Amino acid sequence: SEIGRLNNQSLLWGPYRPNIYFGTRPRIGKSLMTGLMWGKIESYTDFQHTVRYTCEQNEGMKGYGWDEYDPRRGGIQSIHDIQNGLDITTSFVKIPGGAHGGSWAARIKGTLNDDAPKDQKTIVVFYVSQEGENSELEAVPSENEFGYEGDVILKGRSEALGNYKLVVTKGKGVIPQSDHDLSRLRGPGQTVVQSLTYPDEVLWQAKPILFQQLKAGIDWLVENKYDVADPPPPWQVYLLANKPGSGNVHIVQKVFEGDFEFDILFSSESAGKEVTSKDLEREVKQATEVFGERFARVFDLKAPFQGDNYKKFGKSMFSNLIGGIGYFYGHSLVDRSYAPEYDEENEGFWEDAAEARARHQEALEGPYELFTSIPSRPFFPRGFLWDEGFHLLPIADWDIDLALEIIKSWYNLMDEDGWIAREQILGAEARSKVPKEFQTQYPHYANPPTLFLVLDNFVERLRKLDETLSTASVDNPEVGLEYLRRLYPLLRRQFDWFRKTQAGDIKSYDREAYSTKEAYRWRGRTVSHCLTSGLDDYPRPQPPHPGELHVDLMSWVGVMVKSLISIGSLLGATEDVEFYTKVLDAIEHNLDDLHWSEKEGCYCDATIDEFEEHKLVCHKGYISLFPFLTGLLKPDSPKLGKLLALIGDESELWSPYGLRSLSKKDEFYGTAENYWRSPVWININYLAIVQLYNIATQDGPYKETARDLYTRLRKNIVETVYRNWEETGFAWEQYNPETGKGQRTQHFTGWTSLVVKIMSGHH
Ligand SMILES: CS(=O)(=O)c1cc(NCc2cccc(CN3C[C@H](O)[C@@H](O)[C@H](O)[C@H]3CO)c2)cc(-c2cccnn2)c1
Repeated sequence: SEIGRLNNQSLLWGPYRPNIYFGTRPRIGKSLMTGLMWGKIESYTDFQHTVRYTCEQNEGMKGYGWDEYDPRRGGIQSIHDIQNGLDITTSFVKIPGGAHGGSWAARIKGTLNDDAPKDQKTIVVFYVSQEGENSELEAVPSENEFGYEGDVILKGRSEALGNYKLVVTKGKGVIPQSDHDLSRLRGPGQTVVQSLTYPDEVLWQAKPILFQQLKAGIDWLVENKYDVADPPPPWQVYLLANKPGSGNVHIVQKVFEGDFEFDILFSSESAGKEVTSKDLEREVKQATEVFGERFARVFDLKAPFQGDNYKKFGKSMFSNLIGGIGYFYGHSLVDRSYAPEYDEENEGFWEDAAEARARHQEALEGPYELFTSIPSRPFFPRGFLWDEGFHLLPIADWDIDLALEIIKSWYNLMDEDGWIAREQILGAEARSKVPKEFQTQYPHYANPPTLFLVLDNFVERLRKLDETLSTASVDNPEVGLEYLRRLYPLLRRQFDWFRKTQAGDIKSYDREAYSTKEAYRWRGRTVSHCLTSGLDDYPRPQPPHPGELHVDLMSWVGVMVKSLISIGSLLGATEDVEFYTKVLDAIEHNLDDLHWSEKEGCYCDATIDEFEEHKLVCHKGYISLFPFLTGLLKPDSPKLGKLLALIGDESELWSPYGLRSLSKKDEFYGTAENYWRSPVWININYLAIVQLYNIATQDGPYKETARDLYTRLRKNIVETVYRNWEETGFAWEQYNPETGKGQRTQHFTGWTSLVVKIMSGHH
C-alpha cells in the first residue's frame, strides 16, 4: 500500500499530452491541463496557417522529440520547425513535496534559425484549462492598464490539487511596440491574458477557443473603424485585448521579435516553498545528470555499438519511447450488441458481420482512464494493446515500477468477460484524431497478449528516492508478489476469454490431433485482412472460413499459458498449474498436428477445403516462424533447425537489413498495400533476435548456427535503424528490405525503439 502511494505521488504530474507538442496534465480525469502554441505572423492572414499545437509530420517540420526523459524527473524536448523558422526547446522538471503530487516547472526557449528574418514576430500562447465542479482558477489582474509588464500569476484550487499557483514569467526577448492609434486602447504591445468559461467538456478544444477570441478581437477593430486605409500591424491585430479574471480557461499570450524564452512555474501550496526559475534551472541540470548515469547502467551498449554515435542514437530512441507516455481519460465507443453474426460461424461470415455493423448499435461508455506509452505522437497517439507489450520491454529495464503501473492501468480496462479493446480511444480529444468509422471497438476482437512478455521479464527479475521507487517491486519481493497476486485473476480471465471467444474448430471436420481442445482462429477477419492479429495484411487462407486455424494465435495462447504456470507457481495456485500444464502439453502437440508442414519445412495456418478437409496454407514469413518467435520450441528440436534454415535463407526472409515479413518467394510478396507482405518490422525482428540469443547461449545442435544468425541479425537491425535515424532524424514504422530505407510512418517510437535493448544485449 505504501509503495503504491509513493508511486502515485511520484508519477501524478507529467507532460502527459503526447498528442500535442507541449502540454501538461496530472493523472486525474477532470483537472488542470496546459498547452503551448506558437506561430510566426508575417501577414493579416497567415497565423491561422502557421500556428502549431497538435503534433503532425510534413515538409514544414524538420523533426522533434525528447532528447532525455524520465516521467519521474522530467526531460528536455527539442522542436525543429521549418515553417516557423524556429528551433524550440521545452524543458520540464518535477519537484516533489506536499500532499498533491508535488510541483513542476517548464522553460520554453525559441531561437530563430539562420533562414528566418531576424526581426520575425512570433506569437506564443500558453493555454490553461481546468475541469471540475467545485474548483476555481483566477488570473491576478495586472497593475498596468493594457496587460502585463512582468509575470502573470494564476491562483487556483481543486479537491485533487488543493491550492496552487501557476506563473508564466515575463521572459526574455524583444517585445514589438506599435505606434498606431490602436495602442491608445490596446496598449503598444505587452503580455495579455483572457479568462473565460466554457462547459467543461469542450475545454480541450484550445485552437478553436483561441481563434474565437482572436476573431472577436478583429470584429471589434472592424466595428471601431480600424480599416485598410490605416491598418494596425498584423501582430497587433492578433494580440488579444487583456481581460483577466476568473474562469475555467486562461489564455496567456506574448508576442516576441527575434529569440525568446519564458518559464512556467507550478507551485503546489501544500509543498510550502514556491518554485522559482532558479529552482527550474537547478532541477533541469540535476535531471540530466541522473538520466546520464541511469542510461549508462541500464542500457550499456555492447560491441559493435559502444561508440558515442550509437549512445546518442540509443538515448534518442529510448527518450522518444518513454517520453510518449500519456494519460488519457473519457468515454470509449463500443458495440455491445454481441450480434450473433459476430460469432462468425458460417462461410462468408464477413458479409454477415458487416450487416451487423451496419445496424450501428455502438454507444459511448465509461468513462475510462489509461496511462500508457504510444506508437506515434503525430499519427497514433493512444494505447494499442499488443504494441504496449513491446513498448514496455525497454521501459521495464529503465523503471520496472513504472512498467508495472502501465500494465495495471491496461488491465483495469478489462470487462467482466476478459476483453480489453485493442485500441483505446478515450474521450472527445482522443476521438478528434480518429475517423468515426474506425472508432468503434468490438468485444470479440482480440490482439496479441504481448503484455505477458513484460510480466515474464518481471517474474525472472523477481526470481533472481526516485532511484528507490523505480525498483521497489523487485527489491521488496512481497511487494512484487502482491502485485502478481492482484493481477493474476485478470490474467486468468483473459486466458479464459481467448479460449471462449477465439476457439477454432477441430470436431466439426475430418481433423485428427493429439488434443480435441487446442485450436484457435482470430475473429474479425475480412477477405484481405486480419487486423486483430496485428499483422494487418499478412496473407491468410482464402477465402476466410470458420474452419481456419491461425498458428500465431495458438502460439500466443502458448505464451500466456507459460506465464500463468510461472505466476500460478509463485502464488501456490497448485490446481491452476496442473490445468495449465495439460494445456501447454496439448498446444505443444497440436502445433505439430495442426500446423506443421513437413513438405514446406515450416508452420502454416490451416483451413478447410472445398471438400471439407483440413488443408495447410503456407506463406513463408513471420507467421511461419511463430512457435520459434514465442519461445515454444525445444533447443534441439529438428523443427527449430528447419526454421533456422528459413530465417537465414537470403532467397526467402534474410535481407541485409533484417528479416522480411514475407518471403521473396511467396506469391503475395510486395502485393496490394504491401504492409506486412515484405517490409522489415522491428518488433518481430526483436523476437527473433531474443530467441536466437537463447539458442546461442545453451548447449545444443544449433548453438553455433544461432550464434552466427544472432550476431548478424542484431547488427543488421541496429545498423538499419541507426543509418535511417542519422539520415532523417526519425524512427520509422518499417524498413525496405531492398533499399534499407525507412518507410511508412515517422516518429514510430513505437516498437522501433526496441533497438536500444537489442544494442544492450545480454538477454
Ligand atoms: C498506407 S498503409 O496501408 O501502410 C496504412 C495502414 C494503416 N492501418 C490502419 C492503422 C490504424 C491504427 C494504427 C496503425 C499502426 N499500426 C499498424 C500495425 O500493423 C499494428 O500491428 C499496430 O498495432 C498499429 C499500431 O502501431 C495502422 C494506417 C495508416 C494510417 C492511418 C491513419 C493515419 N495515418 N496512417 C496507413
